Formats: sequence, structure tokens, C-alpha cells
Amino acid sequence: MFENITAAPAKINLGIGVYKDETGKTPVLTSVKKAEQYLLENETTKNYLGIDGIPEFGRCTQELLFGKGSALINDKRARTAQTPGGTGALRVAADFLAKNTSVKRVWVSNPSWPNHKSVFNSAGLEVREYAYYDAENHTLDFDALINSLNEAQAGDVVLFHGCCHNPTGIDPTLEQWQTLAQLSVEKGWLPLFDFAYQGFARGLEEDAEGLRAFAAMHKELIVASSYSKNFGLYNERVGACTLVAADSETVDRAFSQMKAAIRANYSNPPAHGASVVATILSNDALRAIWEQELTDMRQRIQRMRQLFVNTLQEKGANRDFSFIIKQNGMFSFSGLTKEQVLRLREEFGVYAVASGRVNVAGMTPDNMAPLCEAIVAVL
Amino acid sequence: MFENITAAPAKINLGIGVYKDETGKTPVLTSVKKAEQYLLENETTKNYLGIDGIPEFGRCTQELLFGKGSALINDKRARTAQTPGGTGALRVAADFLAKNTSVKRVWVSNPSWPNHKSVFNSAGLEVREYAYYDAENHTLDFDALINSLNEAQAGDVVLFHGCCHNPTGIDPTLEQWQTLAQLSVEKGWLPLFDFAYQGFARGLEEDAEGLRAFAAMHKELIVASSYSKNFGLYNERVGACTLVAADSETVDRAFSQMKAAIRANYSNPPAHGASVVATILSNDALRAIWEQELTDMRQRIQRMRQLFVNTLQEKGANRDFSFIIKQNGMFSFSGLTKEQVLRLREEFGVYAVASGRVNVAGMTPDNMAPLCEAIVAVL
Ligand SMILES: Cc1ncc(COP(=O)(O)O)c(CNc2csc(C(=O)O)c2)c1O
Ligand SMILES: Cc1ncc(COP(=O)(O)O)c(CNc2csc(C(=O)O)c2)c1O
Repeated sequence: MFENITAAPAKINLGIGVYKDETGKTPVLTSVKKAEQYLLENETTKNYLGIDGIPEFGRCTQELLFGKGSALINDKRARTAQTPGGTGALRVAADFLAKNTSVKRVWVSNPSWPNHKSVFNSAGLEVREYAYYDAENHTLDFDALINSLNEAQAGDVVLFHGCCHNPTGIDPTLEQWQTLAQLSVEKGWLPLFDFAYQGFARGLEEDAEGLRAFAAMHKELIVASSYSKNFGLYNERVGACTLVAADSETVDRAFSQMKAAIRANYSNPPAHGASVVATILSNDALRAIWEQELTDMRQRIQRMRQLFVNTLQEKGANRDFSFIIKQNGMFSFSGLTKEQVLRLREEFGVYAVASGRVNVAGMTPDNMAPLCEAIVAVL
Repeated sequence: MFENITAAPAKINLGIGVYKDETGKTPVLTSVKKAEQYLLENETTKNYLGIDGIPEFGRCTQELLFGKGSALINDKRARTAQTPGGTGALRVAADFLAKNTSVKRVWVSNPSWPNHKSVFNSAGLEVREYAYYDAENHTLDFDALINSLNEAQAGDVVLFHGCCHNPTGIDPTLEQWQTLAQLSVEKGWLPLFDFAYQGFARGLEEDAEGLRAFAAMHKELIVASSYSKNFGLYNERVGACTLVAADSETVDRAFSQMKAAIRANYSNPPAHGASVVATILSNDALRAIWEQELTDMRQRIQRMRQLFVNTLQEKGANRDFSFIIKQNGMFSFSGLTKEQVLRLREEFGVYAVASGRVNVAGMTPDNMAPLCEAIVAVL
């Protein structure tokens, strides 16, 4: 059966995918440790969660996404399933859409996270790309984006990164999100928000502005969110798939099929990480400690963005890198070519992805001068 | 998009799906609590696991399945991916097979766990049923099983419950497993073992006899195993998908595509529960405490089987229920009809599934007399 299977395709780490602190560690957040000790002391069973996971986790997720007092929440228009990470939320969404709707195609930005194509194709959905990145101004090529998406038909899904676009760190402005929201309603797209970095651009509420501008205009949308980065809970697989429909009767009926797609995949979701999140978000004291830890991560990344720009200038780059200051989250394109990236790895032991994307959170005050010296050497 | 979606289809609890102790609780195992405290004290990161999860978890899983010193292990013929439960292992297997092989059909016993059909159909695989249960002798209808499976073509998958068949509690004898192993090689079936109850029939090693008789005869097989019940880790989603091929080069190449199927589903697996299992299995002291807790569960179930038979006789059933003593694991068919089960629920508040399957682990010395009185009333 297996004998002819084809194999699947495939000093400083800026090619890393997680946050690192100033010491180069990815420690467990203190709010998380305190929550884990509470769970150790208080859990009395590991009995299965429901298919959609812990109710409090869903409520706290919808409040983070839509805002407390949102009409979507008051009108009971949203249902949330706790999932194994943001990736599990995207796959549950894809399997739900493939089996229960006429969707055939999902539009993803060029560039995006490479796993988007794999997830949607796994569910039998085609992936099409829309333009996104203006590499001369290192900005959002909004006109190209809109022009690309005019090829999208009514009933196609359009995927939007909610904030901290991966890999570019370039997000729509609020006004651009409002223009996209209007266009999406006019063209009949189903928005799918991928929200893996809430809190890493400007703040929890600010980072949800774009999603909330869409939610104000749409009857229907799906959000695949992740707590991997903003709780430092990567390996516990903590995410959510939130389905929104015009009204409670419709969302409840549609969500029953989302639960069927979960049941046929992994049955019900892993409790530990989500219970940590629910414990933190629903407790005033733990939530305050966590919100500050997230602010500390967001601010450290901003300090590294500024220190990277300043240091490249001090090391004689003689090139404008100011675009780095304005970009959001852990990732940016450095503007280096694939061969410069290869040179950086081979000659200097500095590791980035071939696109030139770097994880700014991999930078520290200690490793900045050698990193920048290496980059200047390959310009 | 969603407005026309069709909804998905759907005193004493013997309809429960988990183990209960003599007090009717499903507590966290003590070995698990001790392991969780060790993890709280010692984890310094939640950084992502590899796609296939924790290496020690895979090694300890292969030793439980195949035996320490197995040729399959020595020859590096098996690769294990940690998965979100037994269900996640079955879905990873199904998606791997659908995308990478000629498999179109999986043969499942009639009866089985109802979620088997959902999982395989989700991956685009057809499910066919083979005969299994002789309801007059309350035994394995071996001749019917073999006759059914003669319709299976070379290259079809045949699913076997490794022990504690769900729902019947009726397992092949060793000699029957050896006959099936031989037949499977002759007919070109790919065996898929579903092993959710190792340790609940006779013992860890005894319960793997059938799988090991298959492994001795086959170049290729897949095992989807679960630690939900034997570690009481239901909601932490702890299972494994083990791929076996003729040799290391082949299994490694095939496993690369199994990892691709995981990456497109949930990316990488949840650490907490699997790390508990690896911590317990790789430590002599914790493993001894856990093995005794499992023996205690297995023995309590056997005591309930005996007490149920004896009590039905004392309460005047006047019918042979001795078959219950010989069946394995938490489940048995009581032999009650769907209407007797409905009567039991409505008139007596005793809850079983419509097939008449009961969870013997839901029985306690305290609830046995009323339960048996209720059953006698509906005969
Ligand atoms: C846009 C987007 N979508 C989905 C995901 C998946 O998140 P988790 O499944 O890890 O929660 C992520 C985060 N997953 C991820 C891990 S490393 C990485 C990278 O781009 O390096 C990405 C993301 O950035
Ligand atoms: C034969 C078989 N295959 C797969 C599974 C899935 O196990 P987990 O996904 O819960 O680990 C199980 C256990 N899942 C399960 C939970 S309740 C239940 C039942 O039949 O009541 C079954 C099983 O018995």
C-alpha cells in the first residue's frame, strides 16, 4: 500500500515562529502558570468537554472579538467552537464550508502564511491569491488588492488577517477596512478572518477594529482565532472558530453542522490550554496580569523595530528601513532577496525565511549589533 | 451563505461513555495529578511540539503496542504521531489514506462506535460493514464475519477493535486473531487497529496480543490508539496514529505525508495530556502507580459484571445473563430491545443506548439493586 508514496515537500534565529523575550527565551507566561496551578488544585475530572469546548472560553472569545455589548453578542448571532489552535479553527471552518455550502474557492493574500493553502486544499477548496504588498513603498498596495479581488465571485470566501499580517506586518488602516467591508457586502464575499495576533499591533480593542467594521456590515462571517502567541500557549493548541449568521435560529442550525465537522475530526477539543485562557480571561486579577504581559510583549517588539532601524543606520546601511517602525507584530519583510538571505545564513549564521521575512521578536539588545553588521555586509 | 443549511442529525446513567468509580465519579488519576504537578514545576516553555509530538510519547506508545524488543521497533518500521485523541488518530489515518493511497473503502464491524462512519466519510472514504455479533449465543459470529469480509477487495482497509470491542465487549480469541491475520495477508487488506481500551480486558500485554499477531504477519498496518480511558485523560485529547511499513525507508517516506495531513488539520498536537502520559510511562514510580490504577479500573468493571449477573438472578430475571461475565471492557449489549430501553428511561429513569448497550462501569454496588429491579420489570 505504501511502497510508492512520494515524500512530502519541505548565530541568530529570525526564522523562528514564536515570541522571545530579551533573554532569547519563550517562557510560560506568569498568568498562565498561576492559572495552571489553580487548575491542578481544583480540577476533579478530565471528563470530555462538549464538541464546542468550554462555554466560558467561547463567551470570553466573543467579547475579545466583538467587544462587550456588541449587537452580535446581544442578538445571539455568533457561536464559538474551541479548537486545537488557529490552524484547527481554519480547518474546521474549511470542512464546514466544503460540506455545507456552495463555497469552492478561498482568496488569500499574496503573500500569506504558507499553511493557508494546505489547510483549505485539504478540505477540497481551491485557493486564489489577491495582491497585497507594494514592495517599493513597503506598504499595502490597496489599489492592486481591490483590482485582484474584483475577480472574486459572489459566494467566494475572502480571507483577511485581522491584524499583524503574516508575513508583512502591513495591515489595512481603519478606513481601508471600512472600504473593504463595504466592497465585501456589495460583491457577496463571505469574510473569513484569521486572527492569530490580537494584541500585538496596537492593543486588544484596536486590533479588532477591522473585524468589528466587517461585523457591523455583514450578516455572515467566520473568525478563526488563536491564543498561541498572545498567551504564549503555542503547544497547548488553543484557538476558536466563531460562526456568525443573520440571526440566532440560523447560526444555531449552521453551527450544528460545524459541530458535526469537529466530531468527525478530533471529537472534542483539548481542555488544558483553553481552560487556562478561560480562567485568566474571566478573573479580574489574572486578566490584568495577562494583559500587562501581552502589553510587555507588544512593546518589546516595538522597541526592537526601532532599535533595528537605528542600528542598521549606525552600522552604515545607508538605505531607508523606516518602514519597519510602522509595521505591526512579530514579522516584517526586510527587503533582502533570497540570495542575500542565503548569504546571511551561510556566511554569517543569521537565519531568516527566503522571502526575507524576519521575526523582530528574535532580536534582542544583545544580538542586534552583530545582526545588523551581517545585514549591512550583504546589501 | 448559511440560510439553507440543514441541521445536523442526532435515576442511573448507563449511557455514559467514561469510567466511573464506586462513588460514581470520574476523578483525575493520582498518577496524572502527580505528573501534572511535575509539569507545572518543570516546564519552562510552551513552544510548539513537532508535527508528530513528543518523541518519548511515541517511543512509549510503540512499546505498549508492540512490546519492548519487538522486531517492528528494532527494525525502525513504525512511526508514531501524537494526535488529539483516538478520534484524531483515526481522522489523520483516514486523511493520510485518502490522499496518498488507492484506498476507497474501510470495513467496520456491525455494530461499531457510530463515529467511525463519520470520520472515514469525512475523508471521502466509503464505509462497508462486516458481520460480527451472534445475538443468540451473545458471542462473536466468526463464520459470518469471515463470510462478510470475503466481499472486501485487495487494497481495502479493514478496521479491527484491538480489545474491548465497542459496543459488544466481544473480542476475538488469540486463535481467531491469528486466523484473521492470515486471512488479511492472503486477501491483501490493510489492517487498521483502533485501540482505545488497552488494559481494560485482561491486561496491557494480553490486550495487545491480537495486534501483535497481525504485526507479526504484515508488512503494513496502522494503529489509532487512545489514552482517554486508560489514563482517564478524556478531555486532554491524547492519542496516537502509528504507521508501520515494510522497512524504515518506506515508513519514513510514507510518514512524511502523514505529517503533511496533520499540518493541514491542526498543525501540531496538544502537549499537556501527552506530556502527562510520557512522564508517567517513562518513570518507573509513576508508571507503577498508573498501572495499578488501571488494574483497579479493570477489576472494578469485572466485579460489576459479576454483580450485575448475580443481582439480575436474585431479582428474578430467570434469563441467562452469564455472557456478561465473559465480555470485556466497559460495554456490553444487555439484550434489551429498543422499546425496553425506552421503557427503562421513561418508567424507571435508567438510561442506556437504544441498541441496549450498557456501560458496566456506570454500575456500582449502591445503584445495582434498583437497576436490576428496573431491568427485571421490563423483561
Ligand atoms: C496568520 C496565521 N494563521 C494561522 C496560524 C496558526 O496558529 P496556531 O495554529 O499556531 O494557533 C498562525 C500562527 N502559526 C504559526 C506558527 S509559526 C508561524 C510563522 O509564520 O512563522 C505561524 C498565523 O500567523
Ligand atoms: C472504539 C473507539 N474508537 C475511538 C474512540 C475515540 O476515543 P477518544 O477520541 O475519546 O480518545 C473511542 C472512545 N470514544 C468514546 C467516547 S464515548 C464512547 C461510547 O462509545 O460511549 C466512545 C472508542 O471506544
